[PDB]
Amino acid sequence: GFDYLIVGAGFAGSVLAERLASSGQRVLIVDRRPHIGGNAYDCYDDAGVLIHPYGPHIFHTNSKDVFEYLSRFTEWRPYQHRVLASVDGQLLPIPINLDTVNRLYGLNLTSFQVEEFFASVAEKVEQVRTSEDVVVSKVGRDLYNKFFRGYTRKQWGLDPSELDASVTARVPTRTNRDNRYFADTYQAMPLHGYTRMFQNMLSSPNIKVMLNTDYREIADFIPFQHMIYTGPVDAFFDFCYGKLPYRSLEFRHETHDTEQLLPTGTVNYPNDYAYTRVSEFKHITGQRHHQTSVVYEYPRAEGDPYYPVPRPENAELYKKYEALADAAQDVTFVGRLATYRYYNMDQVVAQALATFRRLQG
Amino acid sequence: QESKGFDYLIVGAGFAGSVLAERLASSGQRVLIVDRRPHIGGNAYDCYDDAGVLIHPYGPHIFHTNSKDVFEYLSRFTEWRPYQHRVLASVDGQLLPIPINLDTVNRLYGLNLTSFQVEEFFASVAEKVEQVRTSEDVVVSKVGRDLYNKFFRGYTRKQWGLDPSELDASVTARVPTRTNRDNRYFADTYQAMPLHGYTRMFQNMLSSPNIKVMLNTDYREIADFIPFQHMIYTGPVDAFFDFCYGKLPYRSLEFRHETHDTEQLLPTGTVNYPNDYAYTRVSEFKHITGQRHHQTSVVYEYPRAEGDPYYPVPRPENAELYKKYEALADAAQDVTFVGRLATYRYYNMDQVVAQALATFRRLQG
Ligand SMILES: Cc1cc2nc3c(=O)[nH]c(=O)nc-3n(C[C@H](O)[C@H](O)[C@H](O)COP(=O)(O)OP(=O)(O)OC[C@H]3O[C@@H](n4cnc5c(N)ncnc54)[C@H](O)[C@@H]3O)c2cc1C
Ligand SMILES: Cc1cc2nc3c(=O)[nH]c(=O)nc-3n(C[C@H](O)[C@H](O)[C@H](O)COP(=O)(O)OP(=O)(O)OC[C@H]3O[C@@H](n4cnc5c(N)ncnc54)[C@H](O)[C@@H]3O)c2cc1C
Ligand SMILES: O=c1ccn([C@@H]2O[C@H](COP(=O)(O)OP(=O)(O)O[C@H]3O[C@H](CO)[C@H](O)[C@H](O)[C@H]3O)[C@@H](O)[C@H]2O)c(=O)[nH]1
Ligand SMILES: O=c1ccn([C@@H]2O[C@H](COP(=O)(O)OP(=O)(O)O[C@H]3O[C@H](CO)[C@H](O)[C@H](O)[C@H]3O)[C@@H](O)[C@H]2O)c(=O)[nH]1
Repeated sequence: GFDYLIVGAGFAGSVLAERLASSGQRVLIVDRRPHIGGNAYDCYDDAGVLIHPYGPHIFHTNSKDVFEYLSRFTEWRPYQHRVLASVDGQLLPIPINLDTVNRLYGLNLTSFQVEEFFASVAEKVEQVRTSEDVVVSKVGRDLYNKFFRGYTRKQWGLDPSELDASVTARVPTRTNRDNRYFADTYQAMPLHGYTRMFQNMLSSPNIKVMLNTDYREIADFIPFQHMIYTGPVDAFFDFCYGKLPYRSLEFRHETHDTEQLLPTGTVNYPNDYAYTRVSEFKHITGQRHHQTSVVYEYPRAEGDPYYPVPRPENAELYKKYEALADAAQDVTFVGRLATYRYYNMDQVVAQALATFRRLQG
Repeated sequence: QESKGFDYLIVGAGFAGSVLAERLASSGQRVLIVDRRPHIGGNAYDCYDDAGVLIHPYGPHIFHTNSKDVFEYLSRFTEWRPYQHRVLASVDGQLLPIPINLDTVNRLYGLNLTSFQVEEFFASVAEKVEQVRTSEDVVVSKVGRDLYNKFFRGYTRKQWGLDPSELDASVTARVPTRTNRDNRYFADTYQAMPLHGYTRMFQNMLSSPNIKVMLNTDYREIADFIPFQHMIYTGPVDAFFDFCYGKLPYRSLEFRHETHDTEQLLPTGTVNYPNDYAYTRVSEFKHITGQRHHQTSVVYEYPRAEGDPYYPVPRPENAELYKKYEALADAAQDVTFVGRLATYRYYNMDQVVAQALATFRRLQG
C-alpha cells in the first residue's frame, strides 16, 4: 500500500506529495479532475496559446522560503501584474493611487496632497468589520462606489457590508504612484507554465498519480496510513451541517486574430457588463504568438468551489466543520478549500510546507 | 474471499490500452488503466515544447489506415487534418523519393525511363530467389543489388544492428517499390493527423467516469493490493513472465530534439539517411502537425540496443523465443495480451487499434 493518500493535486496536495516522497514516504495522490495542478493548471488551447482554464493565475509572494522552494521545480519569467479598472469610460489604476484620483477628477494633487484629500472624504468608523468599512473609512463613499461596491456585488452576490473586512482589504489603497497589483518582493511566472512545474514536483518514483478519480472511489480497497484531504470540508462530511457556501465562476475563453487585445493583463469592470474582468494570457506568460487568447469571468452561485465566502455566518458554520476535521484522526486538512481560507498560491504552499514539518518534526 | 475491485486492470496507456479502456467503460465495466510513464498515449504521446511547438517526444507518428472501421472509431475522439506524409532519402548527396519509384531511378542514374520502361529496367537487374525469406530477398528480387545497397542495406544495418539477411522478409517489405510516380510514403485511403494532437484524442478516449487513470506506476507496484477481475497487458511479453525464457529482443531508440530559429528546416516531413550519420532520420513536426510558428522543432533518431522497447525484431531466432512466451500468455487465464509490445508484432497505430477492437468483441463473447 501507501504511507499517504493525498486527495487533490493542486498546490496543497502536490507540495505535500513532493515533500513526503522526498523523505522516503510512498505517496498516492489522486484527483477527480483529468489533470494535475488543481486550479493553477495551464495548457495550450486549439490556437496553440498558453492559458489558464480556471482564470488568471499570477504568482506573487513575500516568502523567500516559498519562492526558493518552487525554484527547485521551475525557472522564472520576472513579471509584475497590472490591472486597469473601467470607470467613467476610462481605464484607471487599481489599487487606487495618486494617478487614479488625479485622472478621474482631473486633479493635480501631489502624493502629500492626496493623503489630506482622502482624509477629507473618508467616513469614520468606530470599528472596521465589514468590506464596506475598510474602503469607506480610507477613501470615502464615492471612490468606494465607483471601484469596490459594484464589483463586489457582482462577484459575491453580496454587498460589501455583508462581507468581512478582509475581502476588500486584499486590494490596498495607495497615496503613491505605484500601479502594480502586488507590492510583493517576488513576482514571477513559472517559465514554462504551472503544469510543467507540477510535473517536476510530482516526478518522484515514490509518487503514484491517479486522475479522473474521486478519492471515495478507491479509499475502500487501497491500503494507506494517513490521509491528506485538500478538497472542500463540507463535502468530506457529507454536508452533515448543511451546505457550506463556496462562490464559483464560469469562464468563457476566446481567441482573437490579433497580437494584442488589452493594454494590460487584466481589465476590471466594477460597473459594467456581467463579467468581472477580461484577461490576456500573453501578458502573463510572455508568449509570442500571431493570435491571442482571453478569458471572461462570470460569477456563479452554483459550480465547482473556488471561493470561500468570509462573513460571520459562514465563519461560524465552518467552525462546526472545523470541529469534525480536528477530530478526524487519520486525516489532515490543508488548502484553500479544505480549511476554508481565501488563500493565494504562495500561502497554500507555506501552509503545506508547515504541515509537512509538523508531520516530520 | 477478498474484494472484487476493478473489472479490468489495464497496463499501458497506448492505443492498445486506451482503446480497450474506452470500449470496456462504454460497456459498463470499471476500468483502472495504469502506466509507468507520467502521461497517456504510449509512443503516440505529443506535447508542446519550451518553444511552443507541438512535437512527438517518441519520434514521428503519422496516422494512416485503409480500415474505414478504425478511422470512424478514432473520429469519435478527434477532428482530422488531412495529411499525406512524404519521405525523402539522402542517397549520393541527393534527396530522392522513398519508396523507390520512377523519379527515384531516373534522378539517381540520370535516366529518362517511362513507367513502362522502369518495369523492364527492374526486371533486368533483379536477382532471382527460389523462395523469399529475408529482408535481402524481398528487395534484391525486385529492384536489384545496387538499389538495395543504396536505399536498404545501410539503413537496415543501422536501425536493427542486423544485415537485411538476418531479418525476416516482412521488415523491408513494409516499403513498397514502385514503377509509377507516387512519392507518398503511404497509399492508404485514410491519411490524416489528429487536428489537435494525439494527446487530446487520448484524453477524450479515457474521459469516461468508468475509467480511472494511474500514471507513473508500474503495474507490479500495485497489482499486489489493488483488486481486479481481469487484466489487459500491453507491455513486453517476456517481462510479464519474468524473462523465464530469457530476454526477448526489442530494439530501442534515443531521440535528440532540437529547435531552430527558422520557419522550416526540411523540404518534407522526414528525411532518411541510409548511408550517413549515426541517426537514421530527421523529422520536422510542423510538416506533420500543420502548426504555424516563427520557429521549428525537429527530432533525430538514434537506434539503440538498450532502452525502452519500441520495435520487435522479426527473425527466426526471435520468433522462436516469442512462441514459448505465447504459450504462457495463451495459458494465462485472467490475462489478455494485446498491442505491439505484448504480442510481439511490428504493428502500426491503425493496426493496434484494430487488434484492440477485435480483442474487445471477443471479451464480449
Ligand atoms: C479565478 C482564480 C484566479 C486566481 N488567481 C490567483 C492569482 O492570480 N495569484 C494567486 O496567488 N492566487 C490566485 N488564485 C488562488 C489560487 O488558485 C489558490 O491559492 C490555489 O489554487 C489553491 O490551491 P489548493 O490546492 O489548496 O486548491 P485547488 O487548487 O483548487 O486544488 C484542489 C483540488 O482538489 C480536488 N478535489 C476536491 N475534492 C476532490 C475529491 N472529492 N476527489 C478528488 N479530487 C478532489 C479538486 O479537483 C482540485 O483540483 C486564483 C484563484 C482563482 C479561482
Ligand atoms: C519511433 C516510432 C515511430 C512510429 N511512427 C509511426 C507512424 O508514423 N505511423 C504509425 O502508424 N505507427 C508508428 N509507430 C508505431 C506506433 O507507435 C505503434 O503502433 C503504437 O504506438 C503501439 O501502441 P501500443 O499501445 O500497443 O504500445 P505503446 O504505445 O508503446 O504503449 C505501451 C505502454 O505500455 C507501458 N508499459 C509497459 N510495461 C509497463 C508496466 N510494466 N507497467 C506500466 N506500464 C507499462 C509503456 O510505458 C507504454 O506506454 C511508430 C513507432 C515508433 C517507435
Ligand atoms: O477592482 C476591484 C478589485 C477587487 N474588488 C474587491 O476586492 C476583492 C479582492 O480582489 P481580488 O483581485 O484579490 O480577487 P480575486 O480572487 O478575484 O483575483 C485573483 O486574480 C487577480 C488577477 O487580476 C489577482 O492576481 C488576485 O491576487 C487573484 O487572487 C474582490 O473580491 C472584490 O470584493 C473590487 O471591488 N474592485
Ligand atoms: O529508407 C528506408 C526506410 C526503411 N528501410 C527499411 O525498411 C524498414 C521499414 O521502414 P519504416 O520506415 O517503415 O520503419 P519505421 O517503423 O521506423 O517508421 C515509422 O516512422 C515513419 C516516419 O517517416 C513512417 O511513418 C512509418 O510508417 C512509421 O511506422 C526499416 O526498418 C528498414 O529495415 C530502409 O532500408 N530504408
